[PDB]
This record gives sequence, structure tokens and C-alpha cells, in this order.
Amino acid sequence: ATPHINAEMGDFADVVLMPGDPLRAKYIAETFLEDAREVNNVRGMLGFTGTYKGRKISVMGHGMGIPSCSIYTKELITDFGVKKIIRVGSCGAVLPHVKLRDVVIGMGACTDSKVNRIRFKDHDFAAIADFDMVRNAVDAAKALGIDARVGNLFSADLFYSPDGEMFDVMEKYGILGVEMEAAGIYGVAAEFGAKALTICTVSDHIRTHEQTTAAERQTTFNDMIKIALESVLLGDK
Amino acid sequence: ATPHINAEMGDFADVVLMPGDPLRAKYIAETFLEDAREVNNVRGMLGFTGTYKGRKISVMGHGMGIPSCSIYTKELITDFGVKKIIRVGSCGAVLPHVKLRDVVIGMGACTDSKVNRIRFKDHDFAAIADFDMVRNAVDAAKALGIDARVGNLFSADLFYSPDGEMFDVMEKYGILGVEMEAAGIYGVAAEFGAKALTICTVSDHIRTHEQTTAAERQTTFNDMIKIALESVLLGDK
Amino acid sequence: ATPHINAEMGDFADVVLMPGDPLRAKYIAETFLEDAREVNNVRGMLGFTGTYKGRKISVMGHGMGIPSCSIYTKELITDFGVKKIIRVGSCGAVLPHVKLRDVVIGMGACTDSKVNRIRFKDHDFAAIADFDMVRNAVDAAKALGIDARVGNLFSADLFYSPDGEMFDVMEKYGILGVEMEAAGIYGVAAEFGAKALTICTVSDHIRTHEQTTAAERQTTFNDMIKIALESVLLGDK
Amino acid sequence: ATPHINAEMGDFADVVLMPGDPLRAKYIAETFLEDAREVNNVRGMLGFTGTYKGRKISVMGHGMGIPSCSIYTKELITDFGVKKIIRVGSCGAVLPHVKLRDVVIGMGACTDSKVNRIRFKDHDFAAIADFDMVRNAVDAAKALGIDARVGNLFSADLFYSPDGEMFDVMEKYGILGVEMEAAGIYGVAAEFGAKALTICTVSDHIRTHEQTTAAERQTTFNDMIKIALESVLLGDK
Amino acid sequence: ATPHINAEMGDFADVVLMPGDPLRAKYIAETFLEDAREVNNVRGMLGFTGTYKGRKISVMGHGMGIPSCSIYTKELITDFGVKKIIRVGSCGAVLPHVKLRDVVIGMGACTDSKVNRIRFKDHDFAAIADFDMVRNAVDAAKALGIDARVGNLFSADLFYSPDGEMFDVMEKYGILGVEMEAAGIYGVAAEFGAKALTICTVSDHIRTHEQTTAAERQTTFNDMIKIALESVLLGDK
Amino acid sequence: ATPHINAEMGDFADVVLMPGDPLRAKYIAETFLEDAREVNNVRGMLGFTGTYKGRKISVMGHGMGIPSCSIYTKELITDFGVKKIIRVGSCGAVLPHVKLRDVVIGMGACTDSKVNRIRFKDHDFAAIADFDMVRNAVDAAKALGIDARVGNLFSADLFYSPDGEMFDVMEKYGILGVEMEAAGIYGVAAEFGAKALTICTVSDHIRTHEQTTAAERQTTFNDMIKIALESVLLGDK
Ligand SMILES: Nc1nc(F)nc2c1ncn2[C@@H]1O[C@H](CO)[C@@H](O)[C@H]1O
Ligand SMILES: Nc1nc(F)nc2c1ncn2[C@@H]1O[C@H](CO)[C@@H](O)[C@H]1O
Ligand SMILES: Nc1nc(F)nc2c1ncn2[C@@H]1O[C@H](CO)[C@@H](O)[C@H]1O
Ligand SMILES: Nc1nc(F)nc2c1ncn2[C@@H]1O[C@H](CO)[C@@H](O)[C@H]1O
Ligand SMILES: Nc1nc(F)nc2c1ncn2[C@@H]1O[C@H](CO)[C@@H](O)[C@H]1O
Ligand SMILES: Nc1nc(F)nc2c1ncn2[C@@H]1O[C@H](CO)[C@@H](O)[C@H]1O
Repeated sequence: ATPHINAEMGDFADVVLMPGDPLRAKYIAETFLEDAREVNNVRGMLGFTGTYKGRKISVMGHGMGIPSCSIYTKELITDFGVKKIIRVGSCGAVLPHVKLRDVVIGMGACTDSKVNRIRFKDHDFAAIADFDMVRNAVDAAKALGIDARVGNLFSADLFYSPDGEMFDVMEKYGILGVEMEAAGIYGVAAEFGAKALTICTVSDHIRTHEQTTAAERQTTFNDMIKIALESVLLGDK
Repeated sequence: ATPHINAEMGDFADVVLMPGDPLRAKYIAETFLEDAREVNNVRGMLGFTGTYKGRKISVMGHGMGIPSCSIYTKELITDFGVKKIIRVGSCGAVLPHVKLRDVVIGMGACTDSKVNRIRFKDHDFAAIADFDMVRNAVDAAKALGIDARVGNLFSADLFYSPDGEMFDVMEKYGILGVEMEAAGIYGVAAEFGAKALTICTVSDHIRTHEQTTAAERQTTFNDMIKIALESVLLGDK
Repeated sequence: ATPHINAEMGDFADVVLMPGDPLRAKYIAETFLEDAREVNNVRGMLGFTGTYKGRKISVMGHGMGIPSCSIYTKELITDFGVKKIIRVGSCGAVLPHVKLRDVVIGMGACTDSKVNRIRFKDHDFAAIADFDMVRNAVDAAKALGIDARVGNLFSADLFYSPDGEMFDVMEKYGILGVEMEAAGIYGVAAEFGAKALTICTVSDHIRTHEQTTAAERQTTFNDMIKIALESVLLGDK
Repeated sequence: ATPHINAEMGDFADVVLMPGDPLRAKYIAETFLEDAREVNNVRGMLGFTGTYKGRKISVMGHGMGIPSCSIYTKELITDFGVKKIIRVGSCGAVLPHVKLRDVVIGMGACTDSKVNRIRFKDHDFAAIADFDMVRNAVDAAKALGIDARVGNLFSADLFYSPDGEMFDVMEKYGILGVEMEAAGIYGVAAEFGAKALTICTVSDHIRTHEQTTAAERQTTFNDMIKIALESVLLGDK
Repeated sequence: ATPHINAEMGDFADVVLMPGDPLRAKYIAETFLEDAREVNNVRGMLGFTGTYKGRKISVMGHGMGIPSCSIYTKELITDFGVKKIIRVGSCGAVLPHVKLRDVVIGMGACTDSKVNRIRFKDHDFAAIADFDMVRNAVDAAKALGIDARVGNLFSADLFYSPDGEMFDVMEKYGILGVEMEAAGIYGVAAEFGAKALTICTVSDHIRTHEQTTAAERQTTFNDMIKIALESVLLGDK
Repeated sequence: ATPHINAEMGDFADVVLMPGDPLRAKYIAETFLEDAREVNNVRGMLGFTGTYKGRKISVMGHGMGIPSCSIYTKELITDFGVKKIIRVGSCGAVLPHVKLRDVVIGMGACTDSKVNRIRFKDHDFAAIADFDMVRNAVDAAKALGIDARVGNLFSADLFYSPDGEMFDVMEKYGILGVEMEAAGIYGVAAEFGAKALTICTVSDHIRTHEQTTAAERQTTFNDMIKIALESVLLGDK
């Protein structure tokens, strides 16, 4: 156990799915995992372990922001033997052709955080996902009949930015979605030698501001999780 | 309601105590406030409003990290009429003459985050607390007979730092405690026009590695809470 | 005609292979392309256009360094309708398990240049390749019975850097090879909306010099070109 | 004697008031101290030691700019046993509700200088004053019936700034006065182990351009001097 | 032999003239040198050594960009005993009074590259030429009845920069010409203890395109070479 | 008049010599100028105007540090019509072959200040002197039988550096002397379109710490001033 996770080696599977919202972790465990059990409750960051189609899988929230998810991912890798981390979240879109409910896979993640510069002697470290994990997720999506865009995400430190100037810049350079953790998780994976991937569903757009129908948004969220879980099986082969 | 808080104007007091842990907020509400009622549960970030010695007061968690707390403090200030924010957290000590459970008051907060440079044209913004609030806290501590040091805190983005040599630099410059939110809350208070103060309880020592348990951090740090609450009453007069 | 390319729209195929050594352009045209014709000679940067199994392909050198390749890739994209750029070069390795003559594919590229910060308002831009192109190269190599590693490349501005301490850092973060252009080409692709990929063969293993015969190098180089060319055909399917 | 001060241990009191102007130091010595004697003249940087209400006190100029005052404050602390430094200078106002001759107390000091980043591994060091000294100054002002605001100052390297837009940023973040030494004195106090405080008299307004004459700045800023001297006595008790 | 120069100590004179366009090396050898012999052909970078009025001189191209020229200049200095490097190139002008075909001499060179900061611990290194070489070039030009301007050059990493606002800044600070190598060569000279100078002829006037005949350019180029060569003889006296 | 100079247009010559010490300005006026008169006394920064061999010349101190001299040089150029500024100071040596009493001429000046980055959009501005002024000073020195080294100076913000690490770096890159103003004055000259030059005499060495005989040091200082004054006459021709 650590100050943030009251569990022991063995309590987590070697693969952990991670949503930002701890309440979303309980939702995922209840909906897709069989014979699941709660393995952490410290600070209310619920974690669960169960099986998917016979495969042992864990799911736990990571909180909002690079600093928060950096703590949890590091501990899972160095204290609980986790090999793969799959972040499952939401993002905002800036590109005109990326629409609501689009499933985005971040092969890379830009950021305005200073954490990777501190790690990489003030130079440019390209925060990327594990290639095989990206491939497995793209393949799982095809199998489910889902289209998925693979590209760059942007991990922001400030949800409420003082200068809405970076949005035009992100759009200019092709960023697919704006979130707050990918670059941090990729930095941790590289520093401690594990593999990671971030998958997101477009929750809102920079330009047009119009939702759809709850039922439809919730269907897309479940598709993302199915893509995540099915990508793991593909990787096991 | 705001993107991360499901409440309406009036649900929160004009002053809010904020620990990083939602579970500590719950404990504070049950132990120190009368007629306490839960006003928020989104993402599990519990918020409560009650009364202390007849004074209306709220207490809500803010999560770990500058990005997380920047979201909550901003929303409270712009949509719920919150005028004062008093962070009541934990921190790690670097100085040899500082021990577990000591209370520290951050008149200033250093940081390795980029958020303030983004707000201040890449220059050095001195993230400081509100003077009157600091004085109120000092007076309240003396009245309660509790010791408390006033000085600089260091708000880190990485709990697990890639270079421990920086701890030597922090020590040399007299940093009283290492935490992860102060500089962010102060930057937000200045940007959106409110007042803030951070009070911390030393929960661990970075050099000796002596630690307090998560349970202890969640329900046993009473001194700082007493100082915080009594300091508000002093401010009202 | 552009400042550095004396040709007209239509002279280049929509896909261009680019080696660092200009002398390699003529070799590739004569050895792998059919009905090749010369399309550029400015500053000695010889360019050729022909076909590979019916597919129109072009080849032209880019010169050493990010500044040089940035000029050529930009002009090809904005003035000659080029949609895909495939850099075929060499690199030095820092990892023990990465051996001489190995073929590496840069899904991403780190760097110590300031070009991307100039583009990305001094923030961290993850210079990445086009995912489909990466997957095409991997599948083409497999079909040719060649094993290739997919990961991060490091694009250095100084072949002779003042301090080798950075090589230790590169090794710690999993960099597969050290070269001098990838991060620059990826930046151009993002800025002008095109696709790019860098494939490299390990020609030296910094801090560990082994031996190879001119015939072995000939073989490995030809392997890299066949992988690149077959990858394009896969992308067309 | 030190490189810039021709005196011996004992010549200076353990507390020294320091204006940027040597001529103001002379005026302070002749107007407020009894039995005042000149102890330094090197480079024209006049220093004096006398008594105030029986209390031994010194007053010496420090010159304009962080580099200049860093030299003098360091030498006093390391070779003359000086424990407290109280800067009594002038500043320019940026806020509309601030007028000429208003007194300001810098609890913190922002800056565009690189000196603190050089000391703090390129991170954000919050240059703050000694809390007790700030409180002493506030109490002394109230006792004298003089108004005084407590807040952030901005220490500039360029009196004639290349970009006036930064003044808008300073105003937005509530900077009370623009001067050129505070952040430097605070950095020195922390590095060499002493305590410091900066008190300023608004001598001009950056927006309205209203100005005070050089003669006025040299011999008419009495309020801040009274607060400074009386604050020391308070500290002794 | 070095990685990029297949030759031995003694093959190059202690003074080397370097154009950016490799094709210019053979032209200079045939047109101005006596008894010239080929000494390099690696990667197509042709090098020649001969004599000018009895003085041993060498000529070889350096390629476009700081990274490229940094490789060649370094190897020449550390492995072939070269003591002086004279870059003979072209540049674009931003100042009104600087006209097409003008000859400019870079006593100093500004830059947006990070190479010198990497060398100078992230501080400002003034990349300058050797004073005597500058004075020799000025006197040689005068003797040839040619007027030359001596000032700052700007070495750009991106020929196609994302924002032309910097050209206004360059104009304001007196930059005479924009090119892509000077600052890099000067850095190498300082790092390995050698002497360097960059002479350029204005080939374009950014934001103001005029006209010139191929014969006029031929003349101006020959003028620059004669100035460079005669400058060496002056330096020997 | 300005807040720093109580004089009027005409009071200063179009050429001003500037030592750091205001007392040195009186020494220079008294020793080399005829019919001189004091033209400024504000803050004790004495300025004088007289003639040298019939030529009208001024001399005034600039204080220690870039921020201080930046104020005075700017005002002289924009408010008093000064065309040339010649700083005459002292410096510390780092190179083994640069000995005490050597006369150094800074054709360029490195720095750890941020002032030129603020001016030059965060890029590298090469702070250089006016070529003709450097040439005139070298010529005047020859005429007086004095040897003078021309090269780079380093302008430090901290006389008492926290990291004596930069000294080896300066030596590594050939810096001739360490002082505190050159880079700032060159920045002002460029920003407001005037000409400047810095000449220094070696007052101390980094390695060997041994003086000579006052009479000898004072002879060298006067030689520097004679070089300065005689360089002006040469320029008038
Ligand atoms: N438009 C958006 N902008 C930012 F900055 N973050 C977004 C957005 N949409 C969703 N997120 C994700 O949800 C959380 C913040 O509400 C964070 O966890 C974040 O990853
Ligand atoms: N040693 C420590 N280092 C850092 F960076 N933060 C610390 C430490 N001890 C306690 N904290 C505070 O508690 C949370 C992390 O457990 C964060 O919310 C943080 O503010
Ligand atoms: N070890 C190496 N280090 C660096 F910096 N670049 C390398 C290395 N091996 C090959 N290259 C590639 O060949 C050229 C430089 O010789 C450049 O074009 C570059 O991409
Ligand atoms: N508007 C102003 N801007 C700046 F930068 N400094 C100011 C201003 N007014 C007064 N000062 C203070 O007085 C001196 C400069 O006259 C410096 O010593 C400085 O601290
Ligand atoms: N206007 C110009 N802008 C830039 F950036 N470089 C210029 C220009 N004119 C000529 N050059 C010189 O020629 C090459 C680039 O075409 C490089 O070798 C460079 O030194
Ligand atoms: N060794 C030295 N180091 C530094 F930083 N400055 C030096 C040195 N010797 C002389 N100076 C010059 O004299 C003043 C500082 O005493 C400043 O005005 C400065 O220019």
C-alpha cells in the first residue's frame, strides 16, 4: 500500500483501464466486469478488479490533470506490477471535421505542462503511446464497426485558459482533441518502462456548441470501453 | 450549475475550506459544522454547507494537483459568489527542524508549474496569499495555543520527482512544506478577483521518510481546521 | 519553380522518398524505379520521378539537419502537391538491445531544436508520424521477413554535442535512434497538412563500435528502400 | 572592508534602511538620526550610522537595479553582521485607484529578472518579505495614522520597457508599484540568511504620467521613513 | 578521415572558404585558384585545395542550415588543423537602405536556434566573428573600390517562418541580412578555438522584390570571392 | 531634464565617456578635460562637460549593473542628442593568457540578463559594439604603443554568483573579461539607434590572485582613457 492506494500486490490485474471520474470506474466495473471487487477507496478514488470474457482486468479513476494521474499511474507500475494503462476519457474538439461522438486515439500528446521538460533536460520529448496498443485498439474498433481517428491530443494544464489563443494554434497543427492527462501518462510510462494508451470520445466542440441525445452519447461511451477491453484480448494473442 | 459543480448560487457560503481529499471534507463537515448538508457530488468531489458558531461556512475537496484545484476554485468564485478560499491540506517537510503534524501557513508559494508564467507573460509572478487572511490565521493559532510557521511552500507538479537534488535547493531557500496546489490557488484568486490562503499539516518528511497513514490524514488533522475556522470569525470582525 | 526546386506542378509524384545523402537519390532511381526521369538539379539536389510496380514515385535528397529538410519538404507540399514524405536514412543507437543494421521506424521524434516551440507558442508539440504510414511500414517489413522496432527517434541539431550526458537520458526514455531530421519533417507535415514517416537503419551504436562489411550495408540499405516502397502500395489499398 | 564598502565589523547597526539614492540616505541621516556619522563613501554610495530614540540604526544607498543592490545587501549580511534590511524607495503606480505619495508595502515582489531562476533551477521562486517585518510596518503605520497598502510589487530590469502591454498584465494582477530592486533584495536575503522588507512611496504614475521632482524624491518622502524606523522598535519588543 | 570528410591531415590549407551551394566550390577552384586538386567527395560535398598568389587555400561547401555547417566546420578545425573559416554566401535584406547586390560582413550574428544556449548554459552567447578578419575584409573591399556594410546578421532555422512579425523586429534592431549559418559557425569557432567570418551578398530584399541579370549576379559573386581571398593575404601581413 | 538627469539639451557633447563609478567621472574631467563644468548631480551620478584638444567631450558615471546604465544611456541618446557612448571600466579575467593591466575591447558581450530576450522576442540577439568605434580604439592604442585584445566580454547580473560554474564555461568559450554593463549598453544603442563601445582594463584574475603596484594600475587606467579620447578624434576625421 501507498498513501494513495490501500491495496497489495496481486490486487490489480496487469492491465488497468482509467477514466478521470472515480464514479465512472464503478460504472465500468458494474457494466462490463464479472465477479468484480473493490480494491481501493483512499481519497474516494475507487478501483475495482474483475474479469472480461475470462480475462482479469482492473479499472480505477485517475482524477483530473497531469499531476493527479501521474501519482496513480506511477504507483500501479512500480508497486502493483501493472504493464499496460489505458486511459478512457472525454475531450473537446477543435477541428471542423471532427464531430461529436467521434472516437479519438492519441498516438501522441502535446502539452503546455513542464513535466516532460523537467524529465528530458529542458528539451522536446515526444510523448507517445505504445504502437502495439494503438494498433490493437484500431483493430478492435474495426471489428465493432466503428471509425476511429488516430492522431495528436493536447493535454492542458488550465481547463479555463487565460488566453483562448492556443485553440487556433491547436487547430492549425491538426490536434484531434483537448483533454488533461495523456501527455502526463505517456511521460510516466516512458520513465518507468510500461506501456500506455489514451482513447477519448468527443464530448464537445470548440466551434459549434450543440449536443445530441443522452442515449446516443452513452452508447458511444460504451463503444469506447468495448474498444478498450477488446483491444486487450487482441494484445494477449 | 457549472461544468463540475451541480449546485446553484446561494448553496455555498461566501467562504469555503478546501482539502485535497473529498473524504476529509466529509469528516470536517460531520465533525465541525452544524446542520451540514451536501451540496455537490459530481465526480465524487463532495461539497458541504453548514454553520460554525452560527457562521455559515462550506467545505469541499479540490483534488490533487494545480490543474484539478484550478477548476474548482475558478467555478466557485465566478458562479457561486465565493469571496475567500482557505486550503487545508497536507505537505512534506524538507527542513530538519520540522516534524510531522506541525502546522504551516503559506504566505507565498513557489512552483515548477508553468501556469503562472502562462498568465504573466513568462515572467516571475510571486504567488502570495492575502495578508489579512495570513494575519487572521496567525492570531487564531496564538489564541488556540497552537504553534505555526509562516513562510514559503513549494507547489510541485510531480509528487514523484525525477530529480531529488531540487530538494536541496528547496531546503537551502527555507521552503516549509512541499504540496501540490498552493501556487495554483493563488494564481486563480488573482486572475478571477478573490482572496486565498493555504494552511498545511506536515504529513510526511521527505528526508527521514517518516509517514502518517492515509486514515490519519483523512480524519486526524484537527489543529489546522480549528485555526482555519476561527480565523474566519476574526476576519468577520 | 520554387527557390530550391526548378520544376513545375506535376513533375513530382504525390509520394516522395528522401535520403539525407543526395548521392543516394540517383542510386534509388536506377536500382528500384522504372522509366525514371530527372526533375531537379538546383544546388546539386538531384530529384527523380518514375514508377514502382505501376505506382508513380519520386526520390530526392533533403540534406543534413532540420533547417535543410524543412525547406525541401515545405516546397514539395505547398507547390508540388506532395501528400506523403518518407525519409529513408541512418541513425546511431543508444539502447543495448538495438543492434547495428537494425531497421527502426519513428512513430515519434524528440528534439533539442527550437523549431516546433516557435510554431507551438513555446509549448510541447509531439512531433509524430502518420499512423497508417507507420502501420504500412511495419506490415511491409514483416512480409519481407524483416523485424522492425517502432518507437521514438531523437533529432539532434548538433552531431557533435558539447555534453554526452544527454545520451544517458535518451537511453533512459527509450529512444531507438539518434538522427537529425525526423522532428523537423513531422513539424512541416503538421503545419502544412501533409503526412510523413521516417525509417532508419542503425549504422553505429554510440559508446559501442562494432563492424560491418560494405556488402552488409548495401543489403540493409536496399532492405529499407524495399520496405518503404512496398509500404506505399499497402497504403494505396 | 569589503570590495564595495570601506568599513569594519561594528560600523553598521544590525538593521539598515536602504534607499536607492545615496543623497536620500544622507537626508535621512541628517533629519532622523542623532549623532550620525558617515561610515562609507566608496563609489559615492554614502552610508551612515546613528541613533533613533536611542536605538542604533544605519542608512545606506544601494543604487538602481537588482545587480547593484544585490552587491551591497550581500556584503552587509556576510561581513557586517546586518540582520535586517528595510528598503525605502520610490515606485510607479499602474492601478487607477493609486495616487502619488501613497505608501506601499511589498509582501511579495514579481520580476522579469533572471536572478532568481538562476538560484532556483529555473523554477518559480516566490520572492517574499519577512512576515514579522511586514506586520511591524503595518502596525507602525496605523499608530502613525498613515495609510498603506500591502501587496505585490514588480521589480523591473528595464525602466524604459520595450513593451507597455506588460503594464496591462501588471494591472490585471493587482501590482501595487513598479520599482527595480525588491525581488533582488528578497532573493539575497534568502540566499545569505537574513530578513528583508521593501516599503515604497509612489513617485509617479505610469498611466497619467503625473510626476514628482527628483528634489522631492530626495528630501520629501518622510512618511515611509517614519514607518520604517518605528517598525524596527516594534520588532525589538 | 572523418565521418564526413574522406581526407587526411595536410590535405586542407589552414584557411577554408565555404559557400552554401556545393556546386560553387568547383567554380571557385577553377576560376580563382592555381594548381587545384580534389580532396573530398563524401555525400557530394566537393572540396578543393590550391593557391592564390602563392598562398595555400581550400574551398568546400557547407550545406544549408546551422546543423549542416556545424558538422563540417568542426571536423575541419579538430581534425585538419584549419585555423580560419570564411563563409561566402547570400542573404535577404530587411532594411530600406540595404540594396540588392550589396556586400555585407557579419561582425555578429543573431539567431533563433538553440545551439548556443545548449553550449552556454541557457544564457546569451554573443556569436561574433574574429575582429582582424572583419577588418581585413573591409580593407580588401575598399582596395577593390567596393563599399561594404559591417553589422549584425540573423541566422534563421526556418527559411519559411510561421510568422513574419519577426522581420519587423529584425529591422528595428538593425539586422543587415538574413541567412542560415553564421551564428552556427561562430559558435563552433568559439567552442574549438578557431577564427571565423561570414561575408554575404544581398540576393533578395524581403517585402521588396527588385530585378537583377544573371550577369550582374555573376559579377557580384566574383567580387565577394576576390574580397575574401584578398582579405586572407592582408591577414598574413 | 528627466528624473535622473537635471540638465538640458546642449549640456552634453555628442560623445560621452562613462565609468561605473561617479567619483571616477570627476577624476577623468579633472585630469583630461579643459574648461569643464558639472552638468548633473542627481542621485550623486556626477556628469561633466569640457574639451579635449579642442573637442567637446562629456563624462558621466552609469552606476553598477545593466538596469542602471540602461537608464542613463537611453536618456542621453533620446533626450540629449548623444551619438556615441564609450564605457570605460574594469573587468575580471578568466583566460590564462589575459594578464592584469591588459586593455580589453568588447566587440561583443555575452550575458545572463534577460533584457535582450525581452527586446528580441525571446531569441538570441548578438549584442555588439559599433565597428568603426572598435577600429578607432584599436588604432589609437597602436599609436600609444599599447597592445589591446578585441573580443567577447560577459556582462553578469550577479557579481556574487551562486554557481561559480559559469567561469569554466566562459573560459571554455573565449570570453576576455567579466563585467556588468556592456550587453545592456549595446542593447540600448541598437534599440534607439546610436553607437557604443566598451573598453576595460583587467582589474583581477579568476585563477592567480595577485596585484602589482598601484602606480602601475593607475598608469594603465589613464592609458585606457587616452585610448578612448584619442579614438574619438580619429572618428571625427
Ligand atoms: N474541452 C475540454 N477541455 C479540457 F481541457 N478538458 C476536457 C475537455 N473535455 C473533456 N475534458 C476532460 O474532462 C476533464 C475536465 O472536465 C479532464 O479530465 C479532461 O481530460
Ligand atoms: N511529500 C509530498 N510531496 C508532494 F508533492 N505533495 C505532498 C506531499 N505530502 C503531502 N502532499 C499533499 O498531499 C497530496 C499528495 O499525497 C497532494 O494533494 C499534496 O498537496
Ligand atoms: N550517430 C548519429 N548521430 C547523428 F546526430 N546523426 C546521425 C547519426 N548516424 C547517422 N546520422 C544521420 O546522418 C547524418 C549525420 O551524419 C544526418 O543526416 C543524420 O540523420
Ligand atoms: N515608474 C518606475 N519604473 C521603475 F522601473 N522604477 C521606478 C519607477 N518609479 C520609481 N522607480 C524607482 O526609482 C528608480 C528609477 O527612477 C529605481 O531605483 C526604481 O526602484
Ligand atoms: N532570404 C533568405 N532567407 C534565408 F533564411 N536564407 C537565405 C536568404 N537568402 C539567402 N539565404 C541563404 O541561402 C540558403 C537558403 O536558400 C541558406 O544557405 C542561407 O544562408
Ligand atoms: N571580476 C568582476 N566581476 C564582475 F562581475 N564585475 C567586475 C569585475 N571586475 C570589475 N567589475 C566591474 O566593476 C563593478 C563591480 O565591482 C561593475 O561595474 C563591473 O562592470
